[PDB]
Amino acid sequence: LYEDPPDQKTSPSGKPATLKICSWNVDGLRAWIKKKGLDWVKEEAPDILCLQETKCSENKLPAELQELPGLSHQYWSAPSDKEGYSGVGLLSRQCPLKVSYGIGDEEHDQEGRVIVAEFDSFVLVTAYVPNAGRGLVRLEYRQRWDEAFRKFLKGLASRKPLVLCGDLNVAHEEIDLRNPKGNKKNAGFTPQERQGFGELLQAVPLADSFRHLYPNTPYAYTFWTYMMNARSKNVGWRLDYFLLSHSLLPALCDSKIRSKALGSDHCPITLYLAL
Ligand SMILES: [Mg+2]
Repeated sequence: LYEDPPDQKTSPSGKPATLKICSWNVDGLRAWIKKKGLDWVKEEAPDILCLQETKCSENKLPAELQELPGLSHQYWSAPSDKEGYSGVGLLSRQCPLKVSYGIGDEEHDQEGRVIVAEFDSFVLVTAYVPNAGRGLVRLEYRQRWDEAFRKFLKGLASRKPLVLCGDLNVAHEEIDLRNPKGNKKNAGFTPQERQGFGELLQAVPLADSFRHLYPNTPYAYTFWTYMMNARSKNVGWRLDYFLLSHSLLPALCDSKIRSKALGSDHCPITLYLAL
């Protein structure tokens, strides 16, 4: 149902891509490593790799990671005492000017969900947004997270062009999932989460890189439940995004969905910028 087109490696002005960013919700760093996740990273060779749902504390990291050639500057965030839950990682070829953790709000900074890495010409944010939960029991909290995260990113974008990547835990529009009808009362497709995502795009402001380039392309998903043969049937959701400041749109080469890369219940996404 979906074939990601070939990589467009030049900006519209003809400038070659100089920066390749890869984002991937790994569904547990060790589970991902066993399913050959690293091998794929080596073939992809990104300049920056953002990982979500590492489920790993910084003191219990797999030794195979620090070894990664060309991704030697590594930063991790996990819940302090809570093992096997949430966790994000940012691995970079080049050293960032500054790395920070969280969104500057105590209530929202306890689950190791955000890493901010400032570079010379942009700020990179990687996030694992909180799921609205089974039966939507964490939806009110999710709406408070949405508001604090929008405010935080608006503050960052005012200082430097912003690239936000990661698992944002929302399929924005009906085109973003296989079954919009059956999912309006489920986490990831509630009107509340959809509205929050629309407000993030308008308030920062940010542009959805994949949708900017491919506005009518259906069946392009980044997550399929491990249950009910969803990935073989392409019953998926586009939960993973690259969101860019409008000033970075002339640097945008391509925004890829690496549908065939195995290793997780999510597939990786890749961004090419001519910075
Ligand atoms: Mg998971």
